[PDB]
Amino acid sequence: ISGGDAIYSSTGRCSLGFNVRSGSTYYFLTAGHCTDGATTWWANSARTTVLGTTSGSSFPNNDYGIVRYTNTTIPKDGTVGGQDITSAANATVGMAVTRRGSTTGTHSGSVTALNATVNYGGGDVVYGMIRTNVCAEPGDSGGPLYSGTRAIGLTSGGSGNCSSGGTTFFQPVTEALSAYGVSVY
Ligand SMILES: N[C@@H](Cc1ccc(O)cc1)C(=O)O
Ligand SMILES: [Cl-]
Ligand SMILES: [Cl-]
Ligand SMILES: [Cl-]
Ligand SMILES: [Cl-]
Repeated sequence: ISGGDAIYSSTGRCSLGFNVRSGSTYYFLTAGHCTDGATTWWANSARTTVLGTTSGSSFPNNDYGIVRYTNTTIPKDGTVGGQDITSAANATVGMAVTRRGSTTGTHSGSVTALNATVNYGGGDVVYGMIRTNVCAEPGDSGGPLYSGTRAIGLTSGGSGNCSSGGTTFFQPVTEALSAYGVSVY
């Protein structure tokens, strides 16, 4: 399993963001709105291949969370599909970026603003977000935003779709890495 692949909680489907670790303890990052209220995560819709257990969630304000792997045999590739990931970096305005998710696959675009605020309603306001003209659809949440070998963001939300076009906001991944003291590999 790698960044962008489907992940299933007790209630629905999101996307794996990045595989990360502290030492030989492996985890993955995803969206906080996906980890909120979740316990176990599975790799398949039939919920027979366990991945692991929710181990942190920050949503709203931020939108990141972390899952501790309990499945010792599944491959945990330090990649986003075929893209090798080696480090994390921060977005800049105008930067070419790529998202991968489990609903719509791989889509590219550009960063249009930094430090964006998104009000999802119901008190769920998030701050500090990377705004882009990349599209996304439900189920893509949590998936990676990257540029080359650099991990940049986690899919939070937005408007539109991949057929007609859209606007998507991403949580900076560096914040999540620092909050938990974990690293991409
Ligand atoms: N909110 C979706 C992600 C999303 C992104 C952009 C959109 O236009 C719509 C949905 C997730 O929880 O799975
Ligand atoms: Cl599904
Ligand atoms: Cl380490
Ligand atoms: Cl391993
Ligand atoms: Cl690179």
